[PDB]
Amino acid sequence: SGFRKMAFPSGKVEGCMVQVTCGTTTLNGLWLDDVVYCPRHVICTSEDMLNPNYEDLLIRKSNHNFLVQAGNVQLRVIGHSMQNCVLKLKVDTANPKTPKYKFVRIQPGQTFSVLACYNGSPSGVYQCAMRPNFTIKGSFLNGSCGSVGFNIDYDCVSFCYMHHMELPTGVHAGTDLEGNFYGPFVDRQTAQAAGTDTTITVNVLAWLYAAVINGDRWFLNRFTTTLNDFNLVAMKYNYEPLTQDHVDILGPLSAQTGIAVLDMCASLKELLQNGMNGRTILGSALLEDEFTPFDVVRQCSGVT
Amino acid sequence: SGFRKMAFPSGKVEGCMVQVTCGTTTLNGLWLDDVVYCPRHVICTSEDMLNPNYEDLLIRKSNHNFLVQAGNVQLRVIGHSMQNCVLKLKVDTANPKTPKYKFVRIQPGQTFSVLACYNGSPSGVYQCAMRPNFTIKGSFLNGSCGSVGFNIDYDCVSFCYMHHMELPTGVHAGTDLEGNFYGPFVDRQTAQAAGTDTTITVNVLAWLYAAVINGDRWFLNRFTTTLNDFNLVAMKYNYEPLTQDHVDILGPLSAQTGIAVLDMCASLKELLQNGMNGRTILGSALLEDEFTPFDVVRQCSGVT
Ligand SMILES: CC(=O)Nc1cnccc1C
Ligand SMILES: CC(=O)Nc1cnccc1C
Repeated sequence: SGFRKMAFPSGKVEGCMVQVTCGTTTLNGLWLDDVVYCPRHVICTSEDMLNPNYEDLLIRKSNHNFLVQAGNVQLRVIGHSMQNCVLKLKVDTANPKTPKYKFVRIQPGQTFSVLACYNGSPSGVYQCAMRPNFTIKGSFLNGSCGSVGFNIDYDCVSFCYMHHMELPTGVHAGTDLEGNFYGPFVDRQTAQAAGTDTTITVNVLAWLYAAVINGDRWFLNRFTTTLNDFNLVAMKYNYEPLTQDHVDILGPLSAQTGIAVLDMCASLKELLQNGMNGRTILGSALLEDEFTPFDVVRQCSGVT
Repeated sequence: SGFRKMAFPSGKVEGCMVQVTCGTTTLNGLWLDDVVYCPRHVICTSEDMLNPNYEDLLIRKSNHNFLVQAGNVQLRVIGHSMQNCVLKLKVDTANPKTPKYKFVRIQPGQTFSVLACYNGSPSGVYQCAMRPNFTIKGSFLNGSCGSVGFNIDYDCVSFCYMHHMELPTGVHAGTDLEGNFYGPFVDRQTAQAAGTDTTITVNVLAWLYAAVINGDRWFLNRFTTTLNDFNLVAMKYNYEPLTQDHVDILGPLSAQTGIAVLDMCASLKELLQNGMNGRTILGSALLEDEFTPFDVVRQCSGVT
């Protein structure tokens, strides 16, 4: 019992983290096989970042201008290409610690572990979600770019995020490992305002199921609702619409707890309309939306 | 920018996790050099746990009754002793992945990363604190016992916690790596009620400093207070007393932000008396007390 914001174990990903230096810019790279992945803005001065032409900036760079370091050993760079907003540096040595991995582009509402790195050295690991506005609310200083977001399925690391940008609002934008930004964000020091950070309704429900499973039941009410009726209230509260798909996804938690998804929705409805009145749920004063249904099942069942 | 509940990278500790089986009981062990540490209740049936005599239970156990597995390779057990509430199984092979490590007994209010394991396999990593009632609010199922709590100082893992007990209230008790329980808890399925879970006042202040540093300033007020005056209010709100030591510990955050500790206290005072009024601080509706001043400095500065 007890329910905690839980990152995947970082070990497998620690073994992939290198330091990438181009001129005076140092950030983090992901070393998988004989490729090192890093943000392409490693080639930018902070001045460049105002209006960078990455193809043009790149012409002035050779393999030997990319200094790649794993621990205190330098990797030889034998090739470089730009894929979207990432650089792929071909090194002459396949990472001996390469885990089984995939590159996956996650949907808004999907959670993942971030291994925050500085100079290719891990500082910590936290759990995030891809927000519906395709931002993430990370913890990232200067030098944290190239820090990656991942899921582990038993022994296979699915890389879903590379850290690129702080927005003027101190939220975060980055890419999948093909270099494509989540959302409409760009690797440029320009006006970039996030849209509405809506609450991930299915995640809140998953977490209400987690709460019931761990003995926090005070918010279970006598009401049910409909998808359409619940959704009117969701809209009003900047909650994502709930789909039949979300309901199906919650089925196993519905099954285990014997609370119909729509009854739980009616509980969530009342929590929205009526607030917490100073009570907590799993030690939170707000409705947590950074546990997926899969996160809840995993943590409630003890998958490894 | 952005501030996140951040565990240390788990890699170094993943490399230490083994499966300990005694008869029908399987839980987690910590393999450091040629010793495997696990809770002594590995030798108990759930029936034993009602009133176990561990010395007597132990007499009926030999080295070969302790089945230790690292990945899918069995370790040969060549000795066993009981130290307080842990077993130390001497194995014939020193863990090749033994990191630099210490055993440290932490104080209430100290935070640490937990690597939750099942059958010696890591499932996740979260950040906890030793509560003032010497419980922790973990996430632990059956088979999670022997999961450890740690800090990393650069490359040296300080092991501070081994998981032992769920209390009937679904909070957690365990030992340091010398087998001594935090608090008055015992490895017995008996009535064990925790005392007052008071808020770690210095940790809340550290986190209010973190918030100011990350642009959440709305709660900064025009008031100051005294230790004695603040403490009257702390008492009333089940907050730990604030000591001059706590003030000194917060000095560097005081320095960096230019907010005197006592002014921040006067801010905290008002937050207690007046609540959040539906506002959040670093995306929390309650005052977070599981970041230490050292946690805040680390995460705000980017130590690795
Ligand atoms: C270009 C950029 O945004 N770099 C960055 C990323 N994350 C956190 C802080 C910073 C300065
Ligand atoms: C003896 C004991 O308390 N075992 C345990 C520990 N942590 C979580 C769940 C359980 C059943």
